Amino acid sequence: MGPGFDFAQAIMKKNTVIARTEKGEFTMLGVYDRVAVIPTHASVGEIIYINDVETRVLDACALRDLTDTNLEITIVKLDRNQKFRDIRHFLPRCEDDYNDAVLSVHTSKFPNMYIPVGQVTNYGFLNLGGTPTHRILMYNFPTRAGQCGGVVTTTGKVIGIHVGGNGAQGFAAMLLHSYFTD
Ligand SMILES: O=C(c1cn[nH]c1)N1CCCC1
Repeated sequence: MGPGFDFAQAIMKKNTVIARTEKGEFTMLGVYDRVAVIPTHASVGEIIYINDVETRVLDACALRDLTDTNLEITIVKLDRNQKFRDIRHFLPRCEDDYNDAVLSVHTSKFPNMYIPVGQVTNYGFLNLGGTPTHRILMYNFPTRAGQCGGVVTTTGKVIGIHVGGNGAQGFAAMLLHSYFTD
């Protein structure tokens, strides 16, 4: 509808796949080469389905901060025959608050879904499903089951992936440039 949705659409059309684990179907953001991200609660194993194709997980990693606190981001390297467009230059370098964000989802259940969630707070600490979690972004939209892994963007920035909600608010794990240095 506007330049927010334009940038979100550009990310969804080239940098997302549908990831299936034993814990369900997730939006999965591809970042560069064969490297993607997913919520740690997806419980990635040795094998994952990518757009309904059986794919070996060459490597995977559940990120924690230097206080050894959950970040709820898993970085996955896929045994896939094709690279993602490199979008690392759209990742923020520091923790921040944002205005006018869009949460975008693409699954079997929720194809081509875009939600204007408005103002994003650097919330910090959240007890997420009973797990102490750091670097949480908060937005005042009543998000629901099926949106986890959803991509949170502003015009020109990919800032996080959706990892939970409480019925009134939605929560995203930050994406930082420093997670994907090579
Ligand atoms: O930490 C990383 C990573 C992030 N950006 N590049 C590589 N990985 C661990 C699982 C496979 C990739």
